[PDB]
Amino acid sequence: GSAEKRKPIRVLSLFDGIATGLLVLKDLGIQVDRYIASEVCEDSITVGMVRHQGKIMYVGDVRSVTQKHIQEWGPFDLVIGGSPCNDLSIVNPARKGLYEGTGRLFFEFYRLLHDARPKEGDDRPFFWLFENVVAMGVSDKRDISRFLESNPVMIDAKEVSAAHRARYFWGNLPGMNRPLASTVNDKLELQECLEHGRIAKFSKVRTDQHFPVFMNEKEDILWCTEMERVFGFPVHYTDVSAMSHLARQRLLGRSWSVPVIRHLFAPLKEYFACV
Amino acid sequence: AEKRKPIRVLSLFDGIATGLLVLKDLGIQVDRYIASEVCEKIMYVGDVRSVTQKHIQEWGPFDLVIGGSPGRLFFEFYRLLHDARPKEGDDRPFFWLFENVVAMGVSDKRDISRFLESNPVMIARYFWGNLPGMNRPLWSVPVIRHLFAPLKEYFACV
Amino acid sequence: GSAEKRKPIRVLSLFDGIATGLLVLKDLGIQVDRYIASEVCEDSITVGMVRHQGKIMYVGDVRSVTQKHIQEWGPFDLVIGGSPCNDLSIVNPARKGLYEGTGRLFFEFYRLLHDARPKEGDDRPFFWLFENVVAMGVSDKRDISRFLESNPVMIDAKEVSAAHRARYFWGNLPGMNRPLASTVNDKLELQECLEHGRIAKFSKVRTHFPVFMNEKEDILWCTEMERVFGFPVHYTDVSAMSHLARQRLLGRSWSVPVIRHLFAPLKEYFACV
Amino acid sequence: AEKRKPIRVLSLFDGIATGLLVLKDLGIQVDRYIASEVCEKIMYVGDVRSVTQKHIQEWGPFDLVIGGSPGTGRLFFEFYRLLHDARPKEGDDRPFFWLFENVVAMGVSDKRDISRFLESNPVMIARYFWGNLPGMNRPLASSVPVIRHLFAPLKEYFACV
Ligand SMILES: Nc1ncnc2c1ncn2[C@@H]1O[C@H](CSCC[C@H](N)C(=O)O)[C@@H](O)[C@H]1O
Ligand SMILES: Nc1ncnc2c1ncn2[C@@H]1O[C@H](CSCC[C@H](N)C(=O)O)[C@@H](O)[C@H]1O
Repeated sequence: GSAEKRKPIRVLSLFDGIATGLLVLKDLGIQVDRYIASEVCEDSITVGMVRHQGKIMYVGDVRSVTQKHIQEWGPFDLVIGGSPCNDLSIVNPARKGLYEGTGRLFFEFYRLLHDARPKEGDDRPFFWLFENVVAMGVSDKRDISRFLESNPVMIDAKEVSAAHRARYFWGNLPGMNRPLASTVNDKLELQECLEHGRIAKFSKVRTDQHFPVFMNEKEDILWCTEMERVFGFPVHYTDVSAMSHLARQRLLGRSWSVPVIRHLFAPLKEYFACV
Repeated sequence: AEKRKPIRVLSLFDGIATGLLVLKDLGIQVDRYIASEVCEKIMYVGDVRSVTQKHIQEWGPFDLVIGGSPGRLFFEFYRLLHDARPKEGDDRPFFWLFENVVAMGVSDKRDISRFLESNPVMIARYFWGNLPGMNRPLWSVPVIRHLFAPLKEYFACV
Repeated sequence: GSAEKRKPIRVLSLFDGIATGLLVLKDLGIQVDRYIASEVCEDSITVGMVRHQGKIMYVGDVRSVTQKHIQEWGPFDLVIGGSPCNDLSIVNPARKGLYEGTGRLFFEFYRLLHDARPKEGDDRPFFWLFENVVAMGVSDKRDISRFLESNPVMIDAKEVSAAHRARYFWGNLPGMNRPLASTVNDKLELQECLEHGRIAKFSKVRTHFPVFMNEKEDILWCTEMERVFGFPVHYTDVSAMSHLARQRLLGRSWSVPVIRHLFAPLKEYFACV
Repeated sequence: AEKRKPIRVLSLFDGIATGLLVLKDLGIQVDRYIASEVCEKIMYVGDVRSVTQKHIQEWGPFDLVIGGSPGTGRLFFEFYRLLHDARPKEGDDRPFFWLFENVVAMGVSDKRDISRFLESNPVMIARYFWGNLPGMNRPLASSVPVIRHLFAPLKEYFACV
């Protein structure tokens, strides 16, 4: 209840991927003091390095970040993260679960978040966000909710984009469960995402025996630019680092839906400096 | 502090009474001993999945936190440790021990050493702890008694 | 010496590649009535089909085009073409020469050009351009010059870009040998073509590892190659192609500033936006 | 179309004056015979590489253009350039004939390419003969006396001695 000039936001982003968080914060006009990202995939690091002009400070493997590092690099105002899901998804019959394999990476989040939260008696605003898949074991979801002391919000990107993408979002961001706004920028239909001379079989996309686009006489799969449009990224956002079409598709498949993250981040504008 | 007081214990150990047995074996007074298990006033509280941070607050404060088995149980132990730790600025004594078998994934051993900021005592079993003497560089009852011996210099003995 | 309203240009482009000719004509402001392209590579066809929004009329293999087709699809004001060079380059030791292999594709050009030439007594302006590599056999170059009744102009894209690319241009375009203009859009240095956080080892790429990033040395990216050859960034980011496929398409292409230099005097002959 | 005049010939045939011998064999008057070879008023003019459109224009007009030999691409494409340079311009309905011989042993792609460029299907005889003389009109496929039989219709278009 006291007055002070609003300051730019300080972000710790774990499992950053293609820097969707920084992109969304920039798109909202929120000034970013600093943006520390933990990421191991070199292609994703190159995407974030190029597209944001060396602003991101990369720190490598999340398991190489100590509590002392969080204290010395901080304070942080926002801690975001979406850990790998291959060992959480029920589609994988070889899944090792939340506690083994790559699932236990979640606990790294749980670790660093606890290292990053303000000490008791510090009333400064502090927000965090953890994302993962809906198609996980019920026990895994219960245990994540237990460790994070929060029940998740289910958001499907199909409501504000042309992609079937239901995800769980744990966090304390203001108004996470509030209804999503369908604006004019939203490309609700797959047809709006296709390149010239292509027709969409379906209205929305799924994560076989389906080539979701027709071109002239032939069937065809989605292109990376059209997938970027589907996921809400700028066109040619992932056109860096000389990677194959399949690697680019992999990167886009693991990412966050840009409009969903924009919806989740929008209330931050009333807490931090805005350009 | 102002005098030695009896110890208060939180046990996620495999075996609800190993810690209380060792403590009474060392002659250390016990003001509280709360036992929980992983599954799939001394009191048993059942599944650790039912123990919230609020429960740890209400039942606490705790002076000792023990866990393990002679694994996923480590992360539940770590959660209870975080929930029972004294807040920053509280210099009151607080100790913990986690035991497991040496026959574990090398990745698992490294992960536990990282999370606990401590290297294990090799004895065959691995014992992580912050008791004096468990500082290391880079049944199971009598060994835990030997490791717990420094607790006699921090809490009231009868 | 007579008056008439300037009309949009009608183009026949053989071995069109990624439609560099249409791109250059649009960039000069020249209105394009029609653009008929012969091309067989489906990646290139998709590039030109998307980047120009179905304006290009594709006709497939150049060998499937007859004289009747040229008459019926025409008249044409500009006939351009750059035939495959892998059987003309002395770099290739398995080259079959101008008269065999893919070299003889040149004669298809020679054929269709003669089918598109205005008949005697037709004073209408008519222009043509044929392109190929300098590193060809001297006999093959002599033979091309004899068949086309023209001597080639040597233009190296290194003068208006960051790429070593010397090519022979036969044609009757006005002032092909005139000096090239180095403008402000021209990125003469490889450094000006790199993405953020990369340093250029050399001033002009000669297509080793041409760039440095952080601590590792690296090769050129496709967007950087696009900047090097004068194309818009992400011009070839279509059709789900591997990095080698994009590299292939860009390596066979024309240098955009060079084609702009060659096409610019056409503005005094056809309708301009 | 006033009256029959002696024939004028341009020969890129491998085997000089073969066409002249065949024309004399058929009793056709010859007003001009220009002969050239590919290498690597009856004249031999040497390398076809030295013959230009202007030379064809000045030595012409020509009524008959012959080429071939009893890779195959170079010979045919030189013959093709000469055929193009000597052809009557559009609107000139004067008689103009050509013949190209090659061996049957050739790449199928070569045969299809020659048939495409000449807009004619070959007469098989073993050798291949493309031409526009009456009788060499063929549908789609699935020693000088040969040229004598092929050239027989020429004595109905040009003056005979
Ligand atoms: N040990 C580790 N430390 C840091 N990042 C890791 C990691 N193991 C996997 N990752 C990364 O975590 C990411 C999870 S997918 C999340 C991507 C991100 N939310 C986006 O929108 O782009 C993957 O990109 C993977 O490369
Ligand atoms: N038989 C044929 N008919 C038509 N095009 C052919 C062909 N054989 C090869 N080509 C095409 O001819 C092109 C020669 S490279 C010329 C590319 C073009 N000048 C550009 O700037 O993009 C290649 O793209 C190749 O695909």
